[PDB]
Amino acid sequence: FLRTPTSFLPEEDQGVFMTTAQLPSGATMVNTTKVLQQVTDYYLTKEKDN
Amino acid sequence: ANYFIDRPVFAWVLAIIMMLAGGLAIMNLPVAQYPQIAPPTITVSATYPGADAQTVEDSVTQVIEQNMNGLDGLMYMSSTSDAAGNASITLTFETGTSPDIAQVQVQNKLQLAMPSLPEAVQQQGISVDKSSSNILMVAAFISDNGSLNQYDIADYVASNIKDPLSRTAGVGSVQLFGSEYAMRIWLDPQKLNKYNLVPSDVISQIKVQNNQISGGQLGGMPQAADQQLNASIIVQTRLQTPEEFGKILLKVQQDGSQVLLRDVARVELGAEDYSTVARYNGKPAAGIAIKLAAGANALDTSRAVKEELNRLSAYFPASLKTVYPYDTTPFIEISIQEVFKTLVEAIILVFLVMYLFLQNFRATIIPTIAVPVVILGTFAILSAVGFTINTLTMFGMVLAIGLLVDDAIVVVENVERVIAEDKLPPKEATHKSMGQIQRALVGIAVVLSAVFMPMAFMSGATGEIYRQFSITLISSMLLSVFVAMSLTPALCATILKARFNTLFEKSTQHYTDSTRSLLRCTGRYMVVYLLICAGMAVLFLRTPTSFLPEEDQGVFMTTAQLPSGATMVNTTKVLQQVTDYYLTKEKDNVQSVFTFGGFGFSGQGQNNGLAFISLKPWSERVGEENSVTAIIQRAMIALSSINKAVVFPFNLPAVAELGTASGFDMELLDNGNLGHEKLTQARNELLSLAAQSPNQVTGVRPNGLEDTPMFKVNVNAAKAEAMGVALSDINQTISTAFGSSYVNDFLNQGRVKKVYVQAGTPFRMLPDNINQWYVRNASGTMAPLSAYSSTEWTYGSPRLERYNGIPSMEILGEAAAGKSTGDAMKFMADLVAKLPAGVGYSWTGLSYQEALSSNQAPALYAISLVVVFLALAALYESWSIPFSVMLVVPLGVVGALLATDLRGLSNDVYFQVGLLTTIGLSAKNAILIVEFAVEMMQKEGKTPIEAIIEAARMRLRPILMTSLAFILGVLPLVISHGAGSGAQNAVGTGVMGGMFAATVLAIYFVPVFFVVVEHL
Amino acid sequence: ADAQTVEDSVTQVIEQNMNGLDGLMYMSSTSDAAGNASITLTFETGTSPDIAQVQVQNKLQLAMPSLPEAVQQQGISVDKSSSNILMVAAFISDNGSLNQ
Amino acid sequence: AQSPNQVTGVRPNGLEDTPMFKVNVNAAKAEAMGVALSDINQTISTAFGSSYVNDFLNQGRVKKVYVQAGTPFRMLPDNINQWYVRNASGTMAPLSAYSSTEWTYGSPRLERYNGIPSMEILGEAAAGKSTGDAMKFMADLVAKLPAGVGYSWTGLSYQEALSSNQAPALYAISLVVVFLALAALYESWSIPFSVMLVVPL
Ligand SMILES: CCCCCCCCCCCCCCCCCCCC(=O)O[C@H](COC(=O)CCCCCCCCCCCCCC)COP(=O)(O)OCCN
Ligand SMILES: CCNc1cc2oc3c/c(=[NH+]\CC)c(C)cc-3c(-c3ccccc3C(=O)OCC)c2cc1C
Repeated sequence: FLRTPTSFLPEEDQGVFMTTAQLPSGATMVNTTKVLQQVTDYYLTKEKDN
Repeated sequence: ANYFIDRPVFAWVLAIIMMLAGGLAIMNLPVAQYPQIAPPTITVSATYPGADAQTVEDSVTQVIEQNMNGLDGLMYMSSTSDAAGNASITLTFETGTSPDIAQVQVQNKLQLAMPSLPEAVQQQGISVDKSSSNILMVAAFISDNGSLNQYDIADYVASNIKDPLSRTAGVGSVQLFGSEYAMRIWLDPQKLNKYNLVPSDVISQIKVQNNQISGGQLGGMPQAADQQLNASIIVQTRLQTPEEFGKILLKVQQDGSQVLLRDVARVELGAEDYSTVARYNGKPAAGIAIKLAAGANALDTSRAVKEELNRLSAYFPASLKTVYPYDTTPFIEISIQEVFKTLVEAIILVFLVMYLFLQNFRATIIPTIAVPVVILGTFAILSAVGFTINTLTMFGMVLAIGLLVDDAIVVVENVERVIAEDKLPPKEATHKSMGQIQRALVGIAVVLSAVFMPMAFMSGATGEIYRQFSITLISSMLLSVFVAMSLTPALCATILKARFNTLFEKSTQHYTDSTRSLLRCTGRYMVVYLLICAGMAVLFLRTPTSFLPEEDQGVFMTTAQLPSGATMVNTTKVLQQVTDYYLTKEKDNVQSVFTFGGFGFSGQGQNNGLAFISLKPWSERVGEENSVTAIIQRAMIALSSINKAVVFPFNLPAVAELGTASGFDMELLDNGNLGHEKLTQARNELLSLAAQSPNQVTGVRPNGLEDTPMFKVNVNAAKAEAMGVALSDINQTISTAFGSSYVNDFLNQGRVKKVYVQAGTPFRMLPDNINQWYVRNASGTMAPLSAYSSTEWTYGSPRLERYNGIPSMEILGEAAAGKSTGDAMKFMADLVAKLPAGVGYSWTGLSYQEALSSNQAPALYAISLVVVFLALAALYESWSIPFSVMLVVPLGVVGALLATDLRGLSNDVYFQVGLLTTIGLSAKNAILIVEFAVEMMQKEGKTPIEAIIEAARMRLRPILMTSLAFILGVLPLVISHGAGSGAQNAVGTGVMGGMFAATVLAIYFVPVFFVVVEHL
Repeated sequence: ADAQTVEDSVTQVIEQNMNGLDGLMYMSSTSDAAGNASITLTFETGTSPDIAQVQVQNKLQLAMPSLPEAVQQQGISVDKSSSNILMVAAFISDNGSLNQ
Repeated sequence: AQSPNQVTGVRPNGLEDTPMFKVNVNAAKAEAMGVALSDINQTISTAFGSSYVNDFLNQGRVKKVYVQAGTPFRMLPDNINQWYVRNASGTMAPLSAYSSTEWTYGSPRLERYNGIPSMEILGEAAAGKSTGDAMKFMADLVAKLPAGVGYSWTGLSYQEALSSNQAPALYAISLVVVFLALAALYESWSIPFSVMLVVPL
């Protein structure tokens, strides 16, 4: 009992997850839009089966 | 029931469950000095800087009052307008109204009516607050020698202490006594005239230059393509230091020189409100009152608050010391200590009584462990029901202790007697004894529940106190009955085994032979009963009625009132005299004096002053010559040589809700359409019409201020407009010069403070100063204000009052030596009817309750008597037998009344609850005797006389044991003369004088009453 | 307004007044460079959200006068709803006639 | 970051410091030449920020009206040189005359927790380790930080800590309750003692 690890509630597969893109300070929306487009392209191309 | 005898382990498990539940409840149960007794009230406060009383009443108070409708449960509302620019509306709601709901309703109404108020009032902000006055501590902060003035300490507290507090567990609110910092700009009329300037120009330049400008963003959206830069733009920020305010540019002259604010004014970090001088033992000070939370532990909260203040004391700048006037934690500790000591003493006395009468250690063992189980279970029941721990609940527990002692004693005594005779083993003897007294126990439980019920179902402030008492008593009695039917029989079946003696035997023989051969002439004793009942009338006619005895709280209050129009110099001198007296001729008793000059109880003004005097702990002041009452009695004589003042000391009420139970409060409404002068003429007809008959009313005085001279400036609009000077400019100049002008906010060390503009002191002191101010024409030429204005002296009220939207006067007075409150109220009514037609009266504060819940206690007690008779009839299976039991209660009440009159006490809530406890216990004894007689009549075929004689002879011993234990258990309450001795004396007197007479009369009167009722 | 300007004028001013609440567990607070103040008070489990909102809006009026006139005009939203998105519904154009 | 076997993906939930543009307006020179400081501030605020003016009707709905400079005129620090302020006599003067510009630094987001400055840090536990081990490791790491900084658990971590703290008291209370129930049900103190010896099994 002393050596077993503790937790609160197990993780689940809820069918949805999130991605955060944080650009260097002072960046404009052009670069943020390009980065988010890269994220969208990766998710829709390399993971189109899921 | 009876089957718990065969299962001792079940009874032990139930007892352990009760003990665990009681411990868990004690671990987490709110504690406080008193519960919520006062009805919920909501206070609405508005500030109009520089406004008069009439101006405030016209602009703010009436507008707020006209929108205070549609509030659920509102009882009444009273409004006050001061000459300092303060409007205060207090709305008192019905008991049981949720304070948060009422506060949000009042806030919504006021906040809808907000646009109708003047912009000066709106800028300050109108504050709506819940008022409970449940102060836990009042911590004051003082400067050692001279390092910090009052405003420095007040600002440091408000900015570095109030926020660390109010987040401590248990703290619900913190209120500050003092004013924080502000940027004071003192104008100079000569310098303003030199540069052709007016206060309006200064205010406008401060608004423009002490401003926050939102620059925007370089880049920002929408943005061009290939945009790679995005930053915030900073244009201007609010000023922070007095030097920055002094460098504000007002104008640039044709020469080219710059005119700055410092060139026309003095900029200084001053105070927002200068109208209060707070001193602690002659040193500048600032205080905070912590008002606790709901469901919080007063002891733990106090410990945490002291720990946090000690931790913050390392961050104090220099010579800043914390002192703690008015700490209520010691009283709550004392109450619990007294309860625990009483329980232990009762247990020891029970042990002595049983091993003086029964002479068996195993017999004495049972109650010693039975009583604490019921005590802990009562704590658990109190927690489950949703009650807290205060003085009233603990007092109810103290009485409950004797209530449980009775049940334990009778159960063990009956088991022991059935063991002693009939040669029965303990188990079957316990079975027989429990079979003899089960129905009696149930009937006693029902009778006591019906007796204690009426106190629960009361209305007003008294209802809550009586509810605490009755709930504690009922829970304790029901749990004691359950324990006596479940755990005590099992202990008797298990633990028990198969000079004074001769004296007690002879006493029993004498008593039983007298009772048997005392039926020769009973009617004489019957008329003796009549005489006794006559006593319970005559005594009841001579009881001085009170509500709650005043206790040695260790603090009291002295009010100093200068005559009229007196500046704060005279008030400060008078309060210095008061504190010097209290610290130089009462240094052995008096520890500290906290003086507030400029603030009183009849309104804020420069001729009012208050003083809070704190006393040394009871362990250091011993004797009657060092008591609170004697101290204030000597202070009354000493603080009367102070001329040009009405210095008057008195004591804090036991509960801040109410005091002066003989006194009364009334609002003399003007009604009709008569003005203030006619109303004050009617009030002057009063205070003389009532003074003409001292035999009923004594201290009829008004709770308000009287008319004072005022300065009137009449501005000639025609001349000003013809010369080219706008009337608005003149009005703004006068208002800003003599009253303050709040401009905007600035940042002091990251905190938002106000900025004020006003004239310097030597320019706003005398009427001639009005001649020093200039106003500018449309062409730019300055001309004196004396050219268009004339000055005059008028008279006007410095404080105006309204009641339910109608002007009032608030006449408060007192009753005679003995005349009752109802007669005083019914005299003041129809004394008002002699006033000029138009006026009327209303009762507020306490009298309102006494005019709304009057014919309730007799109805409740009649219902209780009917229920008790019905329960007795159901138990005895007869309609005449219960009379012999119901005709014994007056014997219980008479002795307590006699003892209370002999000691010289009053009729307090403690006396009433002790009277009820004694009545219930005597009724229990009579019930047991009559039940035994009824059993020996139903079986064994015996006449009523012999049955009642044998029942009395059998039950003499348990009655003696219970009476001795109860009388000796409350004896230390009589002899206690230290801290908190008022309630202790009341309960000791009532119980000791009631129980002895009750048992003495009952043991002899039950047989004759039974025989007489059976005959008829 | 900038982040510091908001944090001083609005955020701290509002935050000083949220003390006397019944079952408060903890309070977070945020000031943004877009001109946003986002005070967030988490109360104990079992507390009535209606009573908590009533108390919060009661104590917000004690700091409302100290707020600027550009923040008092926009209004102060006191929401008792959850802080986590339950469902997101998006709307698009089939051929592309409508812009964003 | 140098302990990937215990915590992975530790990141701050905030924004880093950014450069800021500061415009210093010469009130003395502005008043000497005639223009008002209030007009200068209003012009800058409207041009580079915005100015909500009024409400209007669009397709039967009330919407807002905004006034702002065009996109080309609020992009670069040099754009301030293109704006003019009217003198009290009607003559327009450039805004760059009575003004200077500089670059400073500032935080774009300020966070406070329980009334004091704070920074929110999110993280995850490494493979094999659980959330409790990650929380313990992060507490140990915070214990090695410069004096004056502390840490708190909020959100899911608060509930996790509360549960892990309060479990054993619940175990003991349940054991006592079941012992007492057995003793009451079977009138003997030997059956509960013989039965409670099997709980460890
Ligand atoms: C076998 C053993 C028994 C012997 C035989 C049976 C004899 C039983 C006789 C019946 C006695 C019943 C007495 C309890 C109910 C009446 C007392 C409270 C009534 C009352 O005034 O109502 C409210 C107060 O009650 C409250 O504050 C709510 C709770 C108060 C209930 C009193 C506590 C009972 C404790 C007994 C349980 C344990 C006994 C068995 C183990 C007031 O109205 P409000 O609430 O609006 O006032 C405003 C505050 N909110
Ligand atoms: C150190 C002595 N102990 C006390 C000192 C006090 O000083 C006070 C000074 C004040 N002005 C300073 C600018 C104001 C406005 C209220 C004060 C109260 C007070 C607060 C709430 C409700 C009623 C009162 C109250 O005055 O009644 C007396 C119990 C007060 C109360 C106590 C116990």
